[PDB]
Amino acid sequence: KVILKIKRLPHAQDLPLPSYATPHSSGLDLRAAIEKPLKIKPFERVLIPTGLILEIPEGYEGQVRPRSGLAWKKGLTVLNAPGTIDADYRGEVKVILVNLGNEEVVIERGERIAQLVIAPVQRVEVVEVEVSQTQRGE
Amino acid sequence: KVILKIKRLPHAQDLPLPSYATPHSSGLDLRAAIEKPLKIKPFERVLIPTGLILEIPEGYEGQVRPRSGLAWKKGLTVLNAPGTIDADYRGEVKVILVNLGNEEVVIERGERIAQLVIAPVQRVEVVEVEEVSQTQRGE
Amino acid sequence: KVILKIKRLPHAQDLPLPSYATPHSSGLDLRAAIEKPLKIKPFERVLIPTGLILEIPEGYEGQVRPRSGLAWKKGLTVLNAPGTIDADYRGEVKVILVNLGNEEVVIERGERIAQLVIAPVQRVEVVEVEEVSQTQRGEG
Ligand SMILES: O=c1ccn([C@H]2C[C@H](O)[C@@H](COP(=O)(O)O)O2)c(=O)[nH]1
Ligand SMILES: O=c1ccn([C@H]2C[C@H](O)[C@@H](COP(=O)(O)O)O2)c(=O)[nH]1
Ligand SMILES: O=c1ccn([C@H]2C[C@H](O)[C@@H](COP(=O)(O)O)O2)c(=O)[nH]1
Ligand SMILES: [Mg+2]
Ligand SMILES: [Mg+2]
Repeated sequence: KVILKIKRLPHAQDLPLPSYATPHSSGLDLRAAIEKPLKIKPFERVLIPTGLILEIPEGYEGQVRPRSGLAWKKGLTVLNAPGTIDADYRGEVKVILVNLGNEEVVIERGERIAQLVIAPVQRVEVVEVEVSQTQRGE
Repeated sequence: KVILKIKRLPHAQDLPLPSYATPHSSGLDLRAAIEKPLKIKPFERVLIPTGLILEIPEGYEGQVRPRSGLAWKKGLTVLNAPGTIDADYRGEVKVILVNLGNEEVVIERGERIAQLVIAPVQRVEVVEVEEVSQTQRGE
Repeated sequence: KVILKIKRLPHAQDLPLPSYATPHSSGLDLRAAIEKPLKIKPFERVLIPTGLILEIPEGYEGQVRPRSGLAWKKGLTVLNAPGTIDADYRGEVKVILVNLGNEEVVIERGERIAQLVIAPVQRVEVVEVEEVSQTQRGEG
């Protein structure tokens, strides 16, 4: 099985480890490692720190995906979804939440704001050609 | 060879089954299983039912992705894209469309509003460490 | 061995070929093969040509993913992210940008606007059933 090393920064010690809700969940939940609650006005973005520093193994990546509950109930989503967490990233993972609703939103301390999904990547060799004909065409 | 079991709810029994458009398309067509045409004002979001209950096989997941056509022509996109459909999900798959254009948009009966891509997802074993490896890109 | 084949058009012959910024980078750089800068009005979308024509291997696909820096510093993103590039696509790949910030953005010619990630896609056979297996998650 693939192992995922996670190191909890000072502002993520009291919060629980990212875990799977169900034995067939696709991703681990990400929490807002914030001090005081955060107020997100409509139509602007906010950089929320998670307090996690991960070692994603070779051949795999991390994807910061939105939470379906926060998206429908409050109009909140991850701006750059799917956030590409490269396997060689050693800094603090951060989530860019943006409010596409027309009404104020508040994110509390330790609230699940996104989900990190670990998936295999295919690194391709790039060659320039001068392509095959298909039925889909252009 | 992998199979996908789909149960069509009564409001999706008349609509056609999800099918790959081309012999090498990546996703299935997701249709709005609604009776009346839906109007989405600018900056509005709607939860549209598909009438579909999926049996995504173990080791694979479902991703609700936006349509390139509706995105450019009208500004419609999936709010939680890529919408994660877990393998053990037995509920009715729903789609959250948001109108990020400047005009009102109408979603008609059984209209292609998203695409569902089946892709392999990797279950990992979470392990907490006190130090990570120093690496090229750094922070 | 996996191989991605790219045919470049005249308006994208001077840009560097899409490559990985780091040996462990997930996605290739996608650049705007345009002429003049782009007047990105807030809350407006645009269709940018890259000048690339790809031949993705069967069972694989390409994904247009937003850049993190452009999303935080200027509020730009790919509207249809992730942009599904089908394996049988033989046309020019285009990127749909959109401004979600409160300032106008200027897009330079050849500037990195998104990343292209190659990932394996699984073809599946749609067999309609009258019952799905019971799980612990249940009907969510
Ligand atoms: O939502 C996100 C997306 C990317 N990241 C990380 C993952 C990568 O190491 C960098 C991307 O830096 P770049 O200059 O865009 O290649 O940011 C993040 O922390 N949160
Ligand atoms: O756009 C979406 C995203 C998720 N779902 C389904 C698939 C997931 O297993 C359930 C539960 O979502 P959750 O991430 O646990 O809030 O919702 C959906 O029907 N449509
Ligand atoms: O962001 C994107 C998404 C799709 N495309 C292209 C490549 C895909 O094979 C086609 C899909 O177009 P469609 O008419 O939705 O099937 O569009 C693109 O150039 N940029
Ligand atoms: Mg098109
Ligand atoms: Mg950065």
